[PDB]
Formats: sequence, structure tokens, C-alpha cells
Amino acid sequence: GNTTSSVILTNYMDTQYYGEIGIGTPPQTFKVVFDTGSSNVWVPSSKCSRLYTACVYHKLFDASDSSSYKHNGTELTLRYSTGTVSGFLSQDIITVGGITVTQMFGEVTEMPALPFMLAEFDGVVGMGFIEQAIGRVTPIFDNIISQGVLKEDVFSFYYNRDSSLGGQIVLGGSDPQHYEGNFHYINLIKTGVWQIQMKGVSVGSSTLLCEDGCLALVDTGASYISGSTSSIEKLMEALGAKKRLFDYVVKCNEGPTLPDISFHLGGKEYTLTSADYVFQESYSSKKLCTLAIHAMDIPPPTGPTWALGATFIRKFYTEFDRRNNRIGFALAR
Amino acid sequence: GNTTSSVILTNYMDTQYYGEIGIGTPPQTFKVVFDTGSSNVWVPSSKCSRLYTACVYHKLFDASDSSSYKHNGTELTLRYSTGTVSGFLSQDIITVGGITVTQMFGEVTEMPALPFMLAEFDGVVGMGFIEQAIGRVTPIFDNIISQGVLKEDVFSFYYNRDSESLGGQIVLGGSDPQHYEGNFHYINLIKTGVWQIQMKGVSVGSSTLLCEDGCLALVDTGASYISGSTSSIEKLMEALGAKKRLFDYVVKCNEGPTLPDISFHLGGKEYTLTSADYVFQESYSSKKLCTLAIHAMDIPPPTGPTWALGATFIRKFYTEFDRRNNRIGFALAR
Ligand SMILES: CC(C)C[C@H](O)[C@H](O)[C@H](CC1CCCCC1)NC(=O)[C@@H](CC(=O)N(CC(=O)N(C)C)[C@@H](C)c1ccccc1)Cc1csc(N)n1
Ligand SMILES: CC(C)C[C@H](O)[C@H](O)[C@H](CC1CCCCC1)NC(=O)[C@@H](CC(=O)N(CC(=O)N(C)C)[C@@H](C)c1ccccc1)Cc1csc(N)n1
Repeated sequence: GNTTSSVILTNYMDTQYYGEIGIGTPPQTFKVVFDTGSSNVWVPSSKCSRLYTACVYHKLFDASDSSSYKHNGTELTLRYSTGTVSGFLSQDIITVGGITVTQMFGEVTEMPALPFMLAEFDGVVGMGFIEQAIGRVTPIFDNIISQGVLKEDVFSFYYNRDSSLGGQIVLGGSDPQHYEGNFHYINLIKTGVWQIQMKGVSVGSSTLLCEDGCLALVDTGASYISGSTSSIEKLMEALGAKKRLFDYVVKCNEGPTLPDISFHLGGKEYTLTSADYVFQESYSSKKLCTLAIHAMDIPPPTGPTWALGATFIRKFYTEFDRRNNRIGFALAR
Repeated sequence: GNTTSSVILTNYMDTQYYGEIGIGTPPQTFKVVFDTGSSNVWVPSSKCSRLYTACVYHKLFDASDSSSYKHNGTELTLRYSTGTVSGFLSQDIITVGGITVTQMFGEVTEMPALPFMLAEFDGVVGMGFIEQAIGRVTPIFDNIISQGVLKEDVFSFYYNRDSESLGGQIVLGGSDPQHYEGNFHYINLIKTGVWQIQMKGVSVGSSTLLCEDGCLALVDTGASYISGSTSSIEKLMEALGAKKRLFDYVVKCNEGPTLPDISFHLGGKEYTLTSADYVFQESYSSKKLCTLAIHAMDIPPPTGPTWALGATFIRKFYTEFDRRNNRIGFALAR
């Protein structure tokens, strides 16, 4: 068809980006995270206990209120790198932008404080493929395609640096207002995951890692870029950042001194200068500044893999092309 | 007819949206706000006393330089919710978005510093009905409607979010499909003469906490914030745990991102604002107060008492003001 649906995104501290969706009739509105790293749609259930403070502090779905609702009740546990959520599976109509589709989705009943008490949004909308779908429920994008409608079988993401417009997702295409140049594509290693092959990470001048290829997930639901523990160690040493309990820090004023990091993808370099990978809250010689790179050990079958998260997507407007199973990149604006 | 014309607006910090017009021959250019809550056109006059500092800081209109001017002289006072200006009527040629009308406007000679010294713009273009016109002078849109050039008898508003982009835009004669998505939902006005509509309820969180039984809502582009009566905003504010500063309501910045949705039940549909939509999240500090883009305003009868949906609302919802059929349509802006 010749349609395109923009979804406005809020950016909260550059770590969380979310937009609204409406479930039901008349719709209920939830804040969600559009995650290319998974394929299930889930929101909190009014049937969630207050025992969990997470539910107590999150919008909940009230099936009673939905004209269009449909019982189902299959139980489900969705497991994320950072947490787990369990609930059961309902159906209703979900409103995304100007689009509407009958979605099967989970109504969450168990949600831990760690990490959900740190989430500002309510649930998540899996932009992944059906192969990774807990319960072989069809992911929302699949359902949207079916309905014809969209001009192209792709979706794009723009993430902004927090200061304005926090970001934007375009279903059916891309916004030429939010990127410079033209896209360069990198094919999927295999279908089922949004993961491409990378063939080197350079620190400044030199390929320091992933010399003979490695994998990268392009993950819109990952705050930071991660790499295996061993690569991050190596990398940080080369940068001279230091482990501070949780993260790697650098003296604020020394931020500008760090080298550029380049990801070699599909024959091109994607370069990040320290300004893109250090959160320079100051430039004081008296303060420590945080790096938005973290180690993450992803289990097979998926990992060991690099995950290119919001850190990278802030820099490169991203296009996920389902038609050709390829991911494209252009410099954002 | 067949024209469609647009005015591009500048967005000053989310609170002032102004476009330009030209008056006279040769044209004298002015920054103006296009306001649906009023129907007069005015600019500051070269006759304005320099004793009004607002008249030292804004472009003044000088008839002595205009060949197309026709003197009128009739005095007129313009009262707005937040201030007043006085002047007299003049007539000259006004160019808006490419359209040229011979318009009767006011030359303001008395301009107070509050609010005007805070104004990035010079005057106002009232986009309301002749019913609201001081002096019974014909409103500009109506004059345009007389020319028979517009494709449609509508005008729409796009208000954008800022930057460190295109500020907003008025389309004269239609709408702009690049700035909205989905379909319009039309509400009919209660009656001609005022851009007001029936509202059945306002919800904080879940609960139609307010406006049970029903209320009025003015859709007014000439207002930065959304406004309710004082007693309604009193309730609202308490629900959000907001704290009344001089002229505004505030909240601890850190509390900001979790404030509950507020819904406006209009024409059977529900218009929802999320915390992101109505809090000026200028920081996350637990140690700073952040402004809410909502406030009280007691509008006297006949229009009031009412709610007024200002730039806060229009920002999320593209608005079409339809004269042909006397109605307002909202769509989801993009
Ligand atoms: C194949 C897997 C790598 C896919 C992965 O499970 C999914 O992308 C999953 C989706 C998330 C959507 C919001 C609800 C939590 C889960 N992201 C994740 O699990 C990433 C979560 C994630 O990015 N965060 C923030 C974070 O890590 N930093 C550094 C702020 C966690 C704290 C989170 C949790 C809850 C609310 C908000 C944030 C961790 C990660 C893995 S690889 C990497 N670079 N980062
Ligand atoms: C029937 C009436 C409600 C109609 C009302 O008089 C008109 O819409 C009137 C026209 C304005 C055009 C710009 C010059 C000032 C006057 N707007 C208004 O009076 C709104 C003015 C208005 O919104 N402002 C900004 C303001 O209130 N804040 C909080 C930034 C005034 C203070 C202002 C000051 C400085 C510069 C510019 C504007 C106040 C309001 C009333 S209902 C509501 N939600 N907000």
C-alpha cells in the first residue's frame, strides 16, 4: 500500500526510549520499548499482584474494559538478558501510530523490581522475527505486513541524544529528515535474528579485535553497546578506562582524549568518537564520566555476540528491512 | 477556489509560535501569533509612546510610509486573558501566506510591559469569528473567504516540538498530510462564533476525576498551556502532587517522568497526554522543580467558564478549524 506510520519516542536519560501504544476498545495507553532483540508484545495485567511493587507502579491492562478483548490464558515466561517476566497470553486490537492490528499479547503477572522498578515505560513491543517468539505467537510487525497497508516492508529507528524530540520509529519506511546520505546495507547472517557479521573493531588506528570476523546484534532494546567480557576488557585497556564497580569510567576532562572506535560492517567503517561513547556530563578534571559500553555475555545460540545498542543507533539512523533481510545504516541528524 | 497557502511558524521554547505578515506598500513586516481565541488584527504603532518599553523593543507600523493606507481613527481596546492593549483602527493591505487582503486592523499605542516585553512577536492575528471582534471589524480569515481563492474553508495548525526543525505551520485552505497520520475526528462546535466544543470528562490516571456531567473546551492556538478553571486545576494539581509557584504549577523534576496520563474526552474519543507531553523536563534532579504546561484560567461568561486547549495539546494533535461545516477535527501529529 502506500502507508507509513511514525511513532514518537521519549528519551529518558539516553538509556530508555519509548512510545505509546493502545491496546483494546476503546484503547488503553501504554508506554513501550520497541525491541529488535525479541518478538513478544507484553504489558502489565490488572491481574498482577501488589506484592510486586513494579505492578503497583505501572499502568495495568484491564481486560474487563475491552469491548474487543479475547481470553486465551496460555502461560508465558519471557526471559530477557536483564530479567524475566511471566504472565499469560490474551488477544485484542493494538493501535500503533495510525495502524491497527489484532494482536495476541501477554498480560504480565509476575514482574520483578530488578529491573522493572527502574523502567519508566510499561511493557515491550518485540520487533524481532517469529523464530525467536516465545510461544510461536506472530510478532506484531508480521501481522502489520499481512495487512498490506505499508509502502515498504521495513521499519526505521531514530534515537536522539537527550538535551527535544527523543526519537522516532517509522513503520513502512524511513524519515529522510533524520539522516544524511544514503543507506548502506549489511545482510543478515541468517534469518530469525537481527544480527550481522562484523569483521573488526578498531581502537584509533588499529584493529584490535574481532580480527577474523564476529557477530553483532543490532538491538534497539539495548541501552549500551556490549561485547563479551574478554573483548570489553581488551577494549577498555586500550582506551584506558577503568572499571568502577559497575561501569567503566574516565576522568571527565580526559574524555576528548580518547580514540575513536570503529566497527567494520559490510565493507565500511562505522566510527564513534569519544563524544558519542562517553556521557560527558562535565569536562571537569574533578569528576568521573561514564562510558556507554558494557560487557555482556550472551549465551548461545545467539551469542557470543556484540550488541549494537542505542549508543550506536544515536549515531546511525537504522533501517530494518524484512523484505531483503538486511539492516541499513545512515548517519543520523 | 484553488489556492492553499501556508504560513511557517517559529517555535520559541514551546510557548510562543509566530509567523510573519506584511502590512502596507511597501510592506512592513511583522511577527505575529495566530490566535483562534480572538478576531482582531493588531500591531504596534509608530504612534506608540516610547514610554511603553514594549514599544521600544518591537517593530512599529508607520502609516507615513505606506501608500496604500486608509485612515480610520476609531479607538479600540483589546482585552486578553493575560493583558490589554489599546489603539485605533487603520486600514491597509495585509499579505499572509501569499494571499493579499485589504484589512482593517488596530494600531496599538498603549502596550504594557507585562506580558509584551516577554513576547518574541509584535502582534496578533485573530483567527476567530466576527462575533468576538471588537469593533465589529471583519476578521481576516473571513476577508480571505471573500476572495474566493481557498480550495477549502478550513485552516489547520501544526505545532512542533523544539530543537537546540520546522517550528509549526498553518495551512490556509486545507491540511497537510505530511503532518498528521490516521484520520480526523470531528467535533462540532456548540454554536457559531466561538471555537468551542463539548467535553465530557477529564481523567487523571484512570478516573474521570473531573468534568463529570460535562464541560466546555475552547481550542485556542493563542495559548501556550492547557487551562481549566481554578477549582478544576486545583483538583488536578492535587492529584499530580504539583506545587503552585507564582504563575505556574511545578513538580520535582525527578517525579516528572511518572506523572499519570491526563485524558480529554472529546466527541466520543479520548485524547491522552502522557507525562512527556505536559512536563517541561528540563532536568532529572530531585533538587530542581519542573514546570507543568497546564494552568488555571478563569474565563468570564459568555465564553467561559471553560477549559482551553493551548499549544500543549495542539502539539500532539494536528488541528483543523473548519468553517464550512463549523467543526474542529484532530488527528495525531507527525
Ligand atoms: C538477545 C538479547 C541480547 C536481547 C535482550 O534480552 C533484549 O534486547 C532486552 C530488551 C529489554 C527491553 C526493556 C525491558 C528489559 C529488556 N535488552 C536487555 O536485556 C538490555 C537491557 C538494558 O539495556 N538495560 C539498561 C542498561 O543496560 N543500561 C546500561 C542502562 C536494562 C537495565 C533495563 C532493564 C529494564 C528497564 C530498563 C533497562 C541489556 C543488554 C543486553 S545486550 C546489551 N547491550 N544490553
Ligand atoms: C477567550 C480567551 C481565552 C482568548 C485569549 O485571550 C487569547 O487566546 C490570548 C491571546 C494571546 C496572544 C499573544 C499575546 C498575548 C495574548 N491568549 C492568552 O491570554 C494566553 C497567553 C499566554 O499563553 N501567555 C503565555 C503563558 O501563559 N505562559 C504560561 C508561557 C501569555 C502569558 C504571554 C505572555 C508573554 C508572551 C506571550 C504570551 C493565556 C491563556 C489563556 S487561556 C490559556 N490556556 N492560556
